[PDB]
Amino acid sequence: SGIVPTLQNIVATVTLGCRLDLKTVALHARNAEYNPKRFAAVIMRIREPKTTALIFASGKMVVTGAKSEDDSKLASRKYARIIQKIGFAAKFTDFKIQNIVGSCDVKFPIRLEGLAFSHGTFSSYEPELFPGLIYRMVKPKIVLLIFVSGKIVLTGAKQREEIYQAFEAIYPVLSEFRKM
DNA sequence: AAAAAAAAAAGGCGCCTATAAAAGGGGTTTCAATGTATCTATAACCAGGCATAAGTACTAAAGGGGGTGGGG
Repeated sequence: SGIVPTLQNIVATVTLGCRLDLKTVALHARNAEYNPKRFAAVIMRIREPKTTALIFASGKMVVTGAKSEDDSKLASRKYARIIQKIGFAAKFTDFKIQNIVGSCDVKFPIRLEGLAFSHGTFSSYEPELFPGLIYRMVKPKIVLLIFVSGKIVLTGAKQREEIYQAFEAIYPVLSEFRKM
């Protein structure tokens, strides 16, 4: 294909192994918002790497927004370090990436309804609901959002390799339905 | 002809849909079986009204004997 999808977002979970007083975290950490009435967790953001963590009373958290596996682990470590610095027996445990999202640009337009009619068992296209075509790939198990513009969204991957393999697999069919 | 107010219309801003994966708590809202006062059909209750059977007293009858008084 000659193109390599760009990783745009990585979601990871981390068990800090120790109960937390969310009310206290929200009070001593900067850039933290806590509104239990709507979500039972403290939302905290940091600038390097630019990410957002969801911290729970159970001591477990979700780190989002990271653009690489390293930034994800690194950011996760900083959040844990803050929880500690606040006064908890937090530890960096069970780090695990749960989802990777990537995007592409094949540069050419795509006749989506032709692609949907051709691959009916994998794609759901109804512009009324959503402008992009939803392609549910089997191997690897990656969901793609194909747009008329040639823009491609790939998600559902746990290894960055799946995004790459998903894109290579779809390129031929994308090319086949190129508007030209 | 002119100024004036009222109206429709535009452009811009913001947020929504479908995509994605994954760690603990507390909220309101709807629905479960199990019961008072009142309902239903039943069962059972009194007093009042008409017909049949049992007991009543009543009048009803006929049959005779005995004793006393009067007459011959």
